[PDB]
Amino acid sequence: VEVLEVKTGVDSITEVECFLTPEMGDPDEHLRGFSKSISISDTFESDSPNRDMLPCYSVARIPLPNLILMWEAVTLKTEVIGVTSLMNVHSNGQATHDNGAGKPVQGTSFHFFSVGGEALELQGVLFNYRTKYPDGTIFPKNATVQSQVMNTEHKAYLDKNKAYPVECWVPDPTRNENTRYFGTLTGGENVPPVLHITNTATTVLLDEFGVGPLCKGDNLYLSAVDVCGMFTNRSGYQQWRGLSRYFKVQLRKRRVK
Amino acid sequence: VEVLEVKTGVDSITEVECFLTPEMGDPDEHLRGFSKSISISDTFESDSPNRDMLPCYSVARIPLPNLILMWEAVTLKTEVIGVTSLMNVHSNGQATHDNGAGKPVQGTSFHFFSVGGEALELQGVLFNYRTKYPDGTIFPKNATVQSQVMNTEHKAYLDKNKAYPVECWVPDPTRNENTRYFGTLTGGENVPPVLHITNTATTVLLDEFGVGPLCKGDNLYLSAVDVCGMFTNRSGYQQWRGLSRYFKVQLRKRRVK
Amino acid sequence: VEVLEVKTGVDSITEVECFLTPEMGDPDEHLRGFSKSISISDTFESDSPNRDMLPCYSVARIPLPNLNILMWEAVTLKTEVIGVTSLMNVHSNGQATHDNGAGKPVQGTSFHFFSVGGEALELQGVLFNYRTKYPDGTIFPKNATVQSQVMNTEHKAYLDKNKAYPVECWVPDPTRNENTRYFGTLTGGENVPPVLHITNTATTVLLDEFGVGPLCKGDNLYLSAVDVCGMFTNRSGYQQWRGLSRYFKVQLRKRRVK
Amino acid sequence: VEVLEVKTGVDSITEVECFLTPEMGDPDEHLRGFSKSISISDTFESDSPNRDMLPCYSVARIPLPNLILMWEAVTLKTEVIGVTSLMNVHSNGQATHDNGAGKPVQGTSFHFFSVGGEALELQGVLFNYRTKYPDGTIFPKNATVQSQVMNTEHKAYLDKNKAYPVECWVPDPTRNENTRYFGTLTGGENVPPVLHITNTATTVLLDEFGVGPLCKGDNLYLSAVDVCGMFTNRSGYQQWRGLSRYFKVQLRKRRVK
Amino acid sequence: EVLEVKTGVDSITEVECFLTPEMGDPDEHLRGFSKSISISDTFESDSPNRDMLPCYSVARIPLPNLILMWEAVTLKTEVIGVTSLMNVHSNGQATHDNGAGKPVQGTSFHFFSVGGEALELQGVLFNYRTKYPDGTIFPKNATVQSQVMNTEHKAYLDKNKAYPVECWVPDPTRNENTRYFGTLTGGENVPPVLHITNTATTVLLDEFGVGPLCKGDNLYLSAVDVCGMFTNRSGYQQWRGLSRYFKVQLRKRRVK
Repeated sequence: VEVLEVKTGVDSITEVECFLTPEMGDPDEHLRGFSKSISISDTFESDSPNRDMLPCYSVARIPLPNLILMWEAVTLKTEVIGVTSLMNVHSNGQATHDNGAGKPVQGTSFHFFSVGGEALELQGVLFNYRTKYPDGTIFPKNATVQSQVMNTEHKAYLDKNKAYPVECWVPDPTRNENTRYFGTLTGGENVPPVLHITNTATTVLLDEFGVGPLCKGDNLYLSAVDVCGMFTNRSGYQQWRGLSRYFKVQLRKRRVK
Repeated sequence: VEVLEVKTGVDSITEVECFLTPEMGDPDEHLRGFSKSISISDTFESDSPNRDMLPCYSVARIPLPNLILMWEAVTLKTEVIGVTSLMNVHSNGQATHDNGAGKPVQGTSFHFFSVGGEALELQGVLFNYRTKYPDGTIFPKNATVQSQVMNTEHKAYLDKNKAYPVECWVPDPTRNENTRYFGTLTGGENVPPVLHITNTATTVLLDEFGVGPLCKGDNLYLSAVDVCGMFTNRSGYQQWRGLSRYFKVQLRKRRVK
Repeated sequence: VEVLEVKTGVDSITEVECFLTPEMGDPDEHLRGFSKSISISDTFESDSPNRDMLPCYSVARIPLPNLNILMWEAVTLKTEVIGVTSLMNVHSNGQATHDNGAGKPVQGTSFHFFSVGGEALELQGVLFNYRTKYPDGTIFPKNATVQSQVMNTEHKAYLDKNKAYPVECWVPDPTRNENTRYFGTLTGGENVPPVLHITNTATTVLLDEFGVGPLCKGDNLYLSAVDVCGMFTNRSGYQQWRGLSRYFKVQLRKRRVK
Repeated sequence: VEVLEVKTGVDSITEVECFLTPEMGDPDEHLRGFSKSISISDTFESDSPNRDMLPCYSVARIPLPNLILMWEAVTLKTEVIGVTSLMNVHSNGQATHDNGAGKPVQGTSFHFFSVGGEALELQGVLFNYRTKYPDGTIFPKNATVQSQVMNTEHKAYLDKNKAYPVECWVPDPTRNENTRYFGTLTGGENVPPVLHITNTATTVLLDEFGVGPLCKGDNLYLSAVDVCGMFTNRSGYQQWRGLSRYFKVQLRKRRVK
Repeated sequence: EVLEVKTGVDSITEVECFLTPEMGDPDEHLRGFSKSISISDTFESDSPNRDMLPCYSVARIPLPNLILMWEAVTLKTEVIGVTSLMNVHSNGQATHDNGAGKPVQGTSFHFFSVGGEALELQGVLFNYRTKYPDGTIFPKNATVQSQVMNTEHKAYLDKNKAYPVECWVPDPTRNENTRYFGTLTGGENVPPVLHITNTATTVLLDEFGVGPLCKGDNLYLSAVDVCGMFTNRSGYQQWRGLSRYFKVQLRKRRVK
């Protein structure tokens, strides 16, 4: 694909605005946004996580106005929605000490977002290659011990919700030329969430050539993970807690040959 | 609104200077700036926080000189007032160890401020959709399990003091075009307050087009939350502690069509 | 004050260099730089801290060469905390971190603050607990009410005396201080580690958005500081604030005003 | 060699893309990416770590198109592969409290990468000069007590994979004129991993004279260490855990005398 | 008076070297470590042994014989041997049952200076009644005012293994001809955070474009790199230090 000039005129720009809800596992009708309580297998060999215990990547395919011209994604505004909810330290929590408030959501977090002109490309990496992934999830197949470091057989597209567990897939750095992705994993059982909100921050999506993601077949792909940490119940059982992510993307028409 | 030229001359500028007091709950006549001690529900179903246990958003609607021209907010200086009061570790606190000083205010904090030409627009997000919020508060209504992640029915305006609880409302990123907002949630029961003060820092409120918040009906809206963390008393009970926030806003007259 | 041109020539510039010592309470003849051990009241209403237990703001009023009305304008500042390495003494009546271990170093809540102005720093009182009874010899918010816990505009003062204004009840008043530049950081928490940077290569410019620095009324420069580094914990677990001196070097130039 | 002009035009640029797998010790057929559990010696004199307990530097030598012209390395994109695998807190782990999730990978980390026109040059520094290093590793020889601080006899080239223990060797700052290297050691038993991923960040490899690494013999040398921390099993045994590193390097032909 | 920079081939030189740490070296096997730290019963009985006190390191480097003076312009510097702190298998105290050894952690001081003369020091004491040992150079005639500021305590960093870190800091009222940088990170659980790269340069020129000017053709390099404490199996703790690399570029400058 050869990239030519940007179109101008009022008609030449468009915006997409939406939110992606988290997919933390939702273990019952009351627990949307939470995983099932986390349990620990006795050995690597016996690791067989329940589906509702595994957070998944979120994805949305957004149809754009029908258009050779392509929509080019230029800027992104994004934020995590509902950061203050984590101030509820009075709901079935475990007191930090005698008479204390509830232990807040804390521990390992993964905050990730991407904007692309096609589905996010994934590479599988397993903590433990013998983990048995549950029916209903899409996971690295034919895993070997090399899957614990790098097995190039594990290639996928983020093309379905509630399907791709966070713990076994990452953005494939060898691909994704037509996507911009950003993530941070903060590990450790006591790490505190640090969540910033503002409507004043824009990320520019253009590459070093001044070209943003180009939307193949007039579709924009948005992906997210916002595992904020773990909620600890009074019993001490812990569940992942996630929040939704807002996206606002500006796009312009670009001619290509 | 189509935006035209800025008015110049001596008459063309004005200043708003004020402070917003925190609304932490004020459980008795000696505890302005604190919440009621936090207690924890037995279950998710039975979460029923009392009003004096819930910090709320602060808001001031400031009338501007009567003026088609509109006042445009251009710059902000802001500061948390009384940061050193958190050095009082000698006042019914809980000794950190035998013979030690009192445990200082620490734990989950939310520091938030916004400047707008109209009320801050809020989206509701609930940690637990089954929480019964108390009489005298304004809270997400007709909550469903989906309210734990994103229920678009929960839209409100920050239009009343000591009413909108921090934990169930955030700025609505889908709206707020005429407001600039900034916030940080730092979670974890042991996080240290880190509070900077200076009279040398200015925030510019202009958007990417060089336009600040435009004050409809000649009112400026200022909003804040400064939950600094929790105070732990001698018996281990914990209360939110908040502080006031200073605002100084420079405004100029702007013609609109 | 209408601010006119800057004077030039050899005679037109001057320097102020000094250190301000901390005022932590100094409970005896051997404990300069420390507070008395901290004790805790059993109720808010019985919080009666002793004077030697309360860190205070430090202030220095520095006479400048005597001076159409010309005023000395403060333009740049170099500053740093003096004696940072002293906190490496972990062998001196400290509480061992664990069996056979070294002494716990100074740590916990810090307040690091400095200001340069052409008049006394202006203060606003805010109280953690309005019923705290501050001791004789300190200058404290008077006629305190429960509103003093968040904002009571009656509590206005000038930082105009050393060893007198307790840190915990006063802050720079953001509604005033047009003729001062101030900078402070509170880091709270009992386990917080001191992070103290030193260098002779860092300068802070004191000019405001209009290119004007503090103008020294009556040819006096006002320097203020607090450097509570944390608490020292002794063998028995008693804790005392520990403070350090602060170095100031300020460059000034002559400025005509109308 | 005098460095002359860059060649421009059709085949004057080339690109190298690969991943380096971690060499953490791999104590059995199921544990690629992990070390053997760490044992502690009784005294300094008796320190004798087994080969499979010692992470090693990784290196790859990449042949470039055959070319006086030399390939010049100009830019690097790099990232750690499989960051999300650290969210597996459900297998063979040690609960962080009664009924809690498993303790995530945490503690001492070393993240390091280099790009050069020849092998990374190493200087040996030993924590304990009396450590008996195992057969099959390449370590500072003829160690003396000075080796604990600086013994200039300890020079090596990172010229073999799975051979040079991380704890024995650092990049030699007195050499490496023709390499760019970057590393961070984060110590402490409880430090949280903080791992950022993005395809939008580039490192420029040019020195202050605008010259990048020049590839002798048309070979590019890539080196890495990514010890992310330690995994703790149910019984408290701890093992280093490493992850692969992606490299994409852009190169240009440079004329030299 | 500082005049113009000399140019041409012969007008630049570079200095490269390492400074070894001076942590106390309590025996023939423990270079880079202090003696185990012990704690006095009271302030008035504080009497640290020599081998328990880390000291400032200093090197005076002779430059090519040259009024011209060598001017130090840039610096590249890093801590050498950062990865050695990954030895958690050597007589350490297990973090928990069956765990690895606790790594080096706790209070650190990382400091370096480049000057055209000895670094000037000001003394400040944690406890003025500390009895400092024979073989160290320490603030003399100490009073309670030495705990905050006693201008009597002035010295030059003119000897290795002599000036204890805890007694002395760079004197900010002097050092016109030196550039110095240091960070104290306190607290007993503080994790070392150590960066290495050959791509970072510090410019030594002041606001007037003038770097340290080397009196008598000597360059002065000083360092402290106390990385933290190593805890042994029995809980005893010792300071651990590491060497520091310096690369300095100098140019000939005419002075009056």
